[PDB]
Amino acid sequence: LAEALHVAL
Ligand SMILES: [Co+2]
Repeated sequence: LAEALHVAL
């Protein structure tokens, strides 16, 4: 979750 959102952003 954390990576997914950090890379989306
Ligand atoms: Co974080």
